Amino acid sequence: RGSHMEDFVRQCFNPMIVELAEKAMKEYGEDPKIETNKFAAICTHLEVCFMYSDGGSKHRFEIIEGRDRIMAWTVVNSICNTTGVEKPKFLPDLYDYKENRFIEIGVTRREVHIYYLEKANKIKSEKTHIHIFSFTGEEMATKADYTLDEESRARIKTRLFTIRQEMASRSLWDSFRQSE
Amino acid sequence: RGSHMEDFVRQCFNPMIVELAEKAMKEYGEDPKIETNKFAAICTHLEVCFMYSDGGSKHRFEIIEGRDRIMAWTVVNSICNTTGVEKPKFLPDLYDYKENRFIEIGVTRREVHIYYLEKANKIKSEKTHIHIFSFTGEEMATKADYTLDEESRARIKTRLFTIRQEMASRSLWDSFRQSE
Amino acid sequence: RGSHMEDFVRQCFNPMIVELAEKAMKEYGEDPKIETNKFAAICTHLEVCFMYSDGGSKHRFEIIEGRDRIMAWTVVNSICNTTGVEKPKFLPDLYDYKENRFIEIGVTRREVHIYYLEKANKIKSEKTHIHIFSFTGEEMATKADYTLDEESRARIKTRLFTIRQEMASRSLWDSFRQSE
Amino acid sequence: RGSHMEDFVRQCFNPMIVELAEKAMKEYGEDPKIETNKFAAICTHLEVCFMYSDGGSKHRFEIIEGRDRIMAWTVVNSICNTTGVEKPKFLPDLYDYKENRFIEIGVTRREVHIYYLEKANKIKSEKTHIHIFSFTGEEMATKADYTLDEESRARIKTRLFTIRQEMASRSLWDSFRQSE
Amino acid sequence: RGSHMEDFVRQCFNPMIVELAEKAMKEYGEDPKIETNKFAAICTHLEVCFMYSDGGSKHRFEIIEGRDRIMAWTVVNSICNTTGVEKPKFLPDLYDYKENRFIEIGVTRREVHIYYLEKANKIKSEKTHIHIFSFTGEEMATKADYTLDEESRARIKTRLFTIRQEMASRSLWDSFRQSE
Amino acid sequence: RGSHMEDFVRQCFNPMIVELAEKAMKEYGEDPKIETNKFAAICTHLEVCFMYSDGGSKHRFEIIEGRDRIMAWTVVNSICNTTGVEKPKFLPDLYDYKENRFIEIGVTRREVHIYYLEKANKIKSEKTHIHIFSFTGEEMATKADYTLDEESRARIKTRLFTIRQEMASRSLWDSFRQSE
Amino acid sequence: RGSHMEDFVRQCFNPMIVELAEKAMKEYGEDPKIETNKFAAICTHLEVCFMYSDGGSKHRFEIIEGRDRIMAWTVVNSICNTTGVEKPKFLPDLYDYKENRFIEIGVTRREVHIYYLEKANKIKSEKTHIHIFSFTGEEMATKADYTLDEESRARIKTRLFTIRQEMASRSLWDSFRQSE
Amino acid sequence: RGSHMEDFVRQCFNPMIVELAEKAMKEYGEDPKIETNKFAAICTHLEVCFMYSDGGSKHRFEIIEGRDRIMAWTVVNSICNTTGVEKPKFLPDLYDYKENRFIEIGVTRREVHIYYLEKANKIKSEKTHIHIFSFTGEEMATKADYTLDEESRARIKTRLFTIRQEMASRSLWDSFRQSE
Ligand SMILES: COc1cc(CCNC(=O)c2[nH]c(-c3c(F)cccc3F)nc(=O)c2O)ccc1O
Ligand SMILES: COc1cc(CCNC(=O)c2[nH]c(-c3c(F)cccc3F)nc(=O)c2O)ccc1O
Ligand SMILES: COc1cc(CCNC(=O)c2[nH]c(-c3c(F)cccc3F)nc(=O)c2O)ccc1O
Ligand SMILES: COc1cc(CCNC(=O)c2[nH]c(-c3c(F)cccc3F)nc(=O)c2O)ccc1O
Ligand SMILES: COc1cc(CCNC(=O)c2[nH]c(-c3c(F)cccc3F)nc(=O)c2O)ccc1O
Ligand SMILES: COc1cc(CCNC(=O)c2[nH]c(-c3c(F)cccc3F)nc(=O)c2O)ccc1O
Ligand SMILES: COc1cc(CCNC(=O)c2[nH]c(-c3c(F)cccc3F)nc(=O)c2O)ccc1O
Ligand SMILES: [Mn+2]
Ligand SMILES: [Mn+2]
Ligand SMILES: [Mn+2]
Ligand SMILES: [Mn+2]
Ligand SMILES: [Mn+2]
Ligand SMILES: [Mn+2]
Ligand SMILES: [Mn+2]
Ligand SMILES: [Mn+2]
Ligand SMILES: [Mn+2]
Ligand SMILES: [Mn+2]
Ligand SMILES: [Mn+2]
Ligand SMILES: [Mn+2]
Ligand SMILES: [Mn+2]
Ligand SMILES: [Mn+2]
Repeated sequence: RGSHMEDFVRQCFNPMIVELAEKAMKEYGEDPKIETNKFAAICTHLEVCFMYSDGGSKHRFEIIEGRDRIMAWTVVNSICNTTGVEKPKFLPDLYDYKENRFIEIGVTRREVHIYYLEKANKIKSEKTHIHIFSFTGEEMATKADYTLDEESRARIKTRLFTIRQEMASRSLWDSFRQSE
Repeated sequence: RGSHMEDFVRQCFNPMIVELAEKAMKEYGEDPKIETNKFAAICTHLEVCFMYSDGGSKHRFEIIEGRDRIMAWTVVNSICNTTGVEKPKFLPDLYDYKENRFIEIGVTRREVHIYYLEKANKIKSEKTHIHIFSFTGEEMATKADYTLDEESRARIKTRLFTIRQEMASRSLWDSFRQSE
Repeated sequence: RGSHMEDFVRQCFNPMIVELAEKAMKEYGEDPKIETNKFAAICTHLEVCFMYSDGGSKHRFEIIEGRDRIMAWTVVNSICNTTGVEKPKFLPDLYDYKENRFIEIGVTRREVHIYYLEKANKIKSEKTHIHIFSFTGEEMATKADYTLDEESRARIKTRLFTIRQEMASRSLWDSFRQSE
Repeated sequence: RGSHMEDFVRQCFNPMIVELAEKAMKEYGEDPKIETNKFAAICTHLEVCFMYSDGGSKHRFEIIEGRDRIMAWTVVNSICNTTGVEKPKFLPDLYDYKENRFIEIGVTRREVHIYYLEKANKIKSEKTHIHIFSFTGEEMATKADYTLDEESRARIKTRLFTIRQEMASRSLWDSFRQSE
Repeated sequence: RGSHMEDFVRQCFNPMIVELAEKAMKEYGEDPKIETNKFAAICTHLEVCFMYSDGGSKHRFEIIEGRDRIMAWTVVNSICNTTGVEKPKFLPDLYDYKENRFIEIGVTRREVHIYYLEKANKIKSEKTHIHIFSFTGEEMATKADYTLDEESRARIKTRLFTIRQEMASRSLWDSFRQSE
Repeated sequence: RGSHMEDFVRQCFNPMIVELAEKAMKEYGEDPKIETNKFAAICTHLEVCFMYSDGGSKHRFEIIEGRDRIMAWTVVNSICNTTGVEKPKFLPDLYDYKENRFIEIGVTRREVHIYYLEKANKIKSEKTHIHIFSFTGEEMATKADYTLDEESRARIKTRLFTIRQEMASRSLWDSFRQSE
Repeated sequence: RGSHMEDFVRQCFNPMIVELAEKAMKEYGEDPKIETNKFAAICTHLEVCFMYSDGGSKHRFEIIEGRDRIMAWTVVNSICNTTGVEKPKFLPDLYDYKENRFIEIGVTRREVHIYYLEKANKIKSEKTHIHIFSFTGEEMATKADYTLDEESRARIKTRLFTIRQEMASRSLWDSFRQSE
Repeated sequence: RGSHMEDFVRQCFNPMIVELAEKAMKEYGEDPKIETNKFAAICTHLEVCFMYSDGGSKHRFEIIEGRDRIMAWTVVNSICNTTGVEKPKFLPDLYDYKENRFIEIGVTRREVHIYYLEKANKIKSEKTHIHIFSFTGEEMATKADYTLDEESRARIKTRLFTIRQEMASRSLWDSFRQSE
């Protein structure tokens, strides 16, 4: 399956992020060589989660996304059993040691408005914080609490718009947008 | 001596921490292949001491634990002979340059209450600060002065509860708990 | 699933071999955390294939085992389309540039006699060379042509018997033997 | 073309900075082996841009200089399309996430006065911030807003005067000064 | 210029080979982003030259291809001025210290027959040895002297056919073949 | 010249510090194999200078000690020609970009009182700041301005007393003390 | 215990060899800080064993010396159980895959004559090969079969005489010689 | 002393060879910044000695050149005291374990004829082998025994002629030739 999207994903994202998105997709019964648009989505969501944890302090964030299903749930139990936050129903992306809450990071191709509502209806735990990023440069967080400073968030938006530009340069953006 | 506990310890802790706990046990006439529960304890105590010094400033802590007996006592003399703190009777774990005191780090499987009293009766030097961590997520420090920020301490509790979970997953926690 | 076998496999084989055996099992719908005996078999077979290619000359062997299914078949086509050997029905392990033939490497827990016959009935291509190794130290190759020198083969047998010893030391050999 | 200036440039600046200045010159139809004085200028301007971004915070600056023409313009579009700053007519050197503006870094051999006016007449976008450095130790920024702290700027002036000293020691400064 | 061929070239060949082919093309006034088929050809020819020198002894071959124009001609002069071979009119790829002759390596998409004749008419120096490789697996050398052993040459043919397969998988082979 | 002191110096200080002290001594016509006590002094003074610059900010200090005579004077000229401080008569150890002054670091075996007076009479430039450290743990700076925080200075005193302890353990301290 | 011999051993032998000799001595109830002459002997014997295995082919030798007691005996069992050689009574140093025999390497300070007889009376297994080296440059092997080529053995003798020279330069050779 | 020759030497030879030639010159009371032609000679002679030892077998040559005066004489004593060759009056460059003799490597700018006679009159030990290389490509060894194979020697001549070309390109060859 010689897909242009797959070759672009492998040259756009670092090898370690590509390997993690490939392990995550294969675990859930998805083929990155065939589900090439979703392949680009898992990498993008992974990178955003990594830059997000790169903002703030060194011991500030515990990274849940990127681990295997069993170990990610193991760290979630340890965080709940030492701090006291309720165990979320769905796997979140990070945990904020500064604010004592889980973070669900979203990357959308539509307006940040519908996606957050979609993620807020899924997350029954009202404690879990939600932060949505768009490929257009718009963002949206729970209670207008954007956690990070403006410049760590600005770096993420700039990166998201560069991925869009490179996709549109290869005529792959249109399929990517009409795929979410 | 093919012990499950030993194989789990070697895959749970980093090689450098394993090598240090092995050198420390052999020096005191203990075999890590036979004293496998204590082997897990020396590694756990070592890691906690390392994360503890990772909190705070770069030049903040002097690490006493993890060295050989003679060199650890050499650094203790140098700290006493330049700052003026009294020479402790027993080897401590760290020295706080910010607060000018030695720190005795404890990791217990019972309630933090009995362990601290056990360590407070041993440490005749009332100057030495005591900080106890539990596998349940509870902590306890001298004069309620927990030295580090809440999040550096939270990371240690989360790690301690993950070690417990992995031990219980392998049916090794019960023997570990009824061993201290 | 806290399995002693899994923890022993991760400490017995190098991380890169473990990662390859995990990718290979997951691709064929197998869980290394549950199929722990087979997990030890894929690692052992992988290592033997790597030591086998380490024998002989630098450009002598092309390693087919250890790649993903599609790329392994891609290299097989390239070898057939430049040398002229017939395309094998099943994926082999190596290709010998010195002798111009594919090699099927076997690692068995029974007598090398039954396993080779089992592999000779499967391999319809009589051109493909077969080389069987046992955990007891016995070996068996097609037409008594053992390809490598005696000492490269001796190193593989010694390694296979060390894996057996470590397994029996942990009381895991009996389950491993009655599992093939 | 055995030029003393070229050999001094290769031993004065790090290899990565030399490689970038060589790629930048060749793209614009310039030969570093013949345009040896300009070769020293591109390296010097590159280093100053790198030390400038080394000042301040980790996520503070986005480095535009040093990339190829197409990618540098790609990051500029992403910054404009997520923050809202106007697209500059000419390629700048950095973007300040803290102050939300592009920075044009200048390194001159004359008085900082004429060079800034020369760069202020070229930059039609009044939003773009201008910061000029001289080989004599003088500096000059837009609205007297020097962005960085005094010591990050002091390190750049010291480096610029060391390059001058090494050039004059090799009797290459006079040609370099009468070349801008 | 979002070209599928360019993204495939960057993921097919190692970064160091890609960087060398990019420097070589830009020097001769060629854009790898636009001349994407030739971009794949320079990388392929470079790799073949590197594997070719990897065959034989350690001090056997002097690599001429891959250097800048001036330095490649400098090494050619040094080889002629110490051994005595005539200075070739055109830049060759290697020099054989074992056989005391220059080697011109060719990689063609047509039959090895026409390409060698094309290269034999260009190379006036009858001393220079010619070795042609095809993407089909055929090879052809001067005086039937193929220099290397069969297996070093076999590895090159296998690699050439894998590049073809990956190109055809992405529907890029047809344009590549009808481009030489 | 098999000196115990030389073998202890090579095992006490890191190789890079040893190499710098050896280059510095040989430049001034001193043999580290014969002047073994001074060899220990140059290493100790070098390390203290390096830990001192490790305190404070990243761009805070410019390290003058440890360079060759000509380059150290080159950086001194650049600092004077961009900030405006007077050119010191003797080579200092550091420059403070935060406080805009040169620092002369001293390590003595007698009382800090006589050494500073000895260094204050030599340094005609009253602008240059003086900071003296002793092997007993006492320190002494110009105008009681100790530049660094207490804990960066405490780390230096602890290290100095450990060097003393290791020297006295090998019966080399007495010769070292009666040598300054 | 500030011993000159210990400081010389740490600067004469590489850190990895020093760490192995320290682990070996501590396991057998010996202190390298007190048994400093034997400390030099374990390092010397270890290095000679490593250079010896460095001679010959890559897969030629299996290194038994340098492992912990249990694992060294594990590899010995695997070699006996795959080749068929009798299990030696005492732990040897190497195994020769080329000649199918164990090797006992000796390093002596007396004449090679008495030491070999001392080692030949201990080794009941007449199959085990014995190879003795002296600090004077003399060697002595079983059946005059010196296994390695003359130059690999010559390198070992040269190294042994350099260790002697450095010891005598520090006036430590006399104690070392009158210690075996 | 801004010398073109010094800047060319630092960019022509690797940093490790430059550092060794600088240590060797300073030991004998020579300044590489002033004796720039000799600086180029020590580097060239060092490199040739290193390529020469790179030819042949791995354990074949013992490198005497490049060490400090005392250690080089220490290895010479060890070689004489284990093999039996007479102690040379002057420090040689290598020792051949294959042929059991010392090698004096020469690099000359005149005809190899006069230089060898100059070196043969100095070397009283007729046992020491002499091998002379010229910048023109001519070589000359004792008893026509050139030790290495033709291609290892050819690589050295090619390198020597490239150094000449780069020197003449910078107009530094004429001074270098009229300096020996
Ligand atoms: C079941 O879904 C899949 C999840 C994964 C790994 C990511 N794990 C998440 O939990 C997750 N997934 C998504 C998401 C999605 F919900 C739909 C489409 C694309 C996405 F990236 N957005 C998030 O923010 C987030 O945290 C791999 C394969 C899967 O099929
Ligand atoms: C003598 O005891 C031993 C100590 C060590 C190394 C640790 N050195 C300590 O000083 C230390 N030991 C312990 C501790 C304990 F007291 C009992 C059981 C397990 C422990 F980890 N807790 C600490 O907090 C602490 O600082 C190795 C082997 C020993 O037998
Ligand atoms: C479908 O089988 C599986 C194969 C693999 C990867 C190995 N690929 C092989 O082709 C292969 N497999 C086996 C083998 C086997 F046939 C049965 C049990 C265990 C084995 F290791 N022996 C070989 O020699 C060999 O080359 C992963 C998971 C699979 O389920
Ligand atoms: C077209 O000009 C060239 C630019 C470059 C790369 C640098 N890209 C810039 O945009 C740039 N150039 C300059 C500059 C200049 F304007 C004149 C002379 C020397 C200079 F360094 N100063 C800056 O501050 C700056 O940002 C390479 C080759 C070129 O010919
Ligand atoms: C001429 O003196 C020598 C200096 C050096 C390099 C150190 N360069 C200094 O300038 C310096 N020297 C000293 C010092 C001293 F003055 C006497 C004895 C020992 C010392 F370390 N203390 C400092 O604080 C300081 O900065 C190498 C060899 C020399 O003979
Ligand atoms: C029990 O002896 C000890 C052995 C070791 C590790 C070495 N293991 C050996 O088996 C060995 N020991 C010796 C040897 C000796 F026999 C006496 C004195 C010094 C020696 F190096 N020579 C060999 O050749 C050899 O192979 C560590 C501490 C020990 O006390
Ligand atoms: C005393 O001479 C010096 C030697 C050295 C280090 C090299 N050690 C040698 O022994 C040596 N020197 C020379 C040589 C020479 F004899 C004259 C001029 C240039 C040379 F490279 N050619 C050799 O082949 C050789 O082995 C450094 C500085 C010295 O002044
Ligand atoms: Mn998620
Ligand atoms: Mn998410
Ligand atoms: Mn402790
Ligand atoms: Mn403790
Ligand atoms: Mn297979
Ligand atoms: Mn197989
Ligand atoms: Mn610019
Ligand atoms: Mn600029
Ligand atoms: Mn060609
Ligand atoms: Mn100084
Ligand atoms: Mn000083
Ligand atoms: Mn032995
Ligand atoms: Mn010499
Ligand atoms: Mn010589």
